[PDB]
Amino acid sequence: ATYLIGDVHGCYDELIALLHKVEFTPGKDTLWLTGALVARGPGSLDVLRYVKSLGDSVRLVLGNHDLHLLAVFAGISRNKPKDRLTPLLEAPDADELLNWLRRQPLLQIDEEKKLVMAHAGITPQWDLQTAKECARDVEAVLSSDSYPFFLDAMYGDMPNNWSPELRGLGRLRFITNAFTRMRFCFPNGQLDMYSKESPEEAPAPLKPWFAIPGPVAEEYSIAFGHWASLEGKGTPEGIYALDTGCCWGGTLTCLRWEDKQYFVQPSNR
Ligand SMILES: [Mn+2]
Repeated sequence: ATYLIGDVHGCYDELIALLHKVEFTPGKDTLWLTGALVARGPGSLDVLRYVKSLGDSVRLVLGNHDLHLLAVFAGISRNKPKDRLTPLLEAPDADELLNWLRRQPLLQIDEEKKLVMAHAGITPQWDLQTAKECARDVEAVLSSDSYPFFLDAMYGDMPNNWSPELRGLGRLRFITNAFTRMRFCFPNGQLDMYSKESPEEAPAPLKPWFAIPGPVAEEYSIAFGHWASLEGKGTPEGIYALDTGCCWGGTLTCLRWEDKQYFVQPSNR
């Protein structure tokens, strides 16, 4: 069986309870995770240890909070108390865990399921080939010895319009924003980096990225997390918003792909 779970945010207890609910069995089952494994919840260390231990039985994409953790680990950004990352950062195996984390993909594709996963979704300005190339480019910088330099470069809100002519810092910043921070688009597909509200409570003319027809969403199902205020509702057919706010007191959601059956674990906070 194939299980997809939204943002875990250090909610180790809930993640394990949900996986026991569906009797998740590595070697028979595969787990997809939308990213943002760490921060805010209490058990980022346990979560990272477990997800890494799953090996090929898990397909992860990196989210914004995962990249922020890597920035903190590398001395690029300051640790925020509210993220509750200190046990993980102080762990004797922190090097092993984070060197594994930074090597994980930004994008997962299963052609037989016609299923695409990324943390924030797929911008309507990307076709599939472009999404693949951009994921590969950023993954190449994250997997390199020089990854702290990219992490430092990644911060910024412009450019917010994709073009194949984008080069350098702006290209990497846009790619990172599209994969890990995207929510709302302008009608022409341009990213808005500021509004984080639910679609109905958003100011015009902003629309959800998935409300603009894109070449990928026309051919593939897309699963994503990130957008907690969405509450996993309000999406079109073929779009799966899995982040239901576990660390914020909501729920952890798990979708079984074969029958599109949902399983929910209440938050413990
Ligand atoms: Mn999140």
